Amino acid sequence: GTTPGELRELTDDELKDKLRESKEELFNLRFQMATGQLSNNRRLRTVRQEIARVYTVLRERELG
RNA sequence: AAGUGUUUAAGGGCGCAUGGUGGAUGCCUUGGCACUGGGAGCCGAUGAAGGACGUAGGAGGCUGCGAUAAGCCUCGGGGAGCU
Ligand SMILES: [Mg+2]
Ligand SMILES: [Mg+2]
Repeated sequence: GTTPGELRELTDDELKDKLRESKEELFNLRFQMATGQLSNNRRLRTVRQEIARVYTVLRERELG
């Protein structure tokens, strides 16, 4: 999705906004998929990327 | 008139040529056995060994993986092929 350095240089408020929005997008796209009106898959994996990145960066900033 | 006599195979046996079933024989090795020289001699409450269940675009199974589910990041090695 974005560069890990992109959201490293991006702020905590923007990153929480992004985590909100991207959880929403995971939700929405994953279950449009589950509705089975689609053809591809990698969207779930990309949102996996973004969730893991946000979670890791939040731990990092919260720990030090 | 007389006495003399092969002349057939329902089947069978023997050989010969053909085949049929059964898979030994010969040839092969990703498999095993036994060693040598090295490495490592533990794994676990930061939740182990081993399992249930799930995980794919596709129904099951094996392999990996774990609702973040044939996987995710960051760093380094390779490439025009991969899912
Ligand atoms: Mg399995
Ligand atoms: Mg490298």
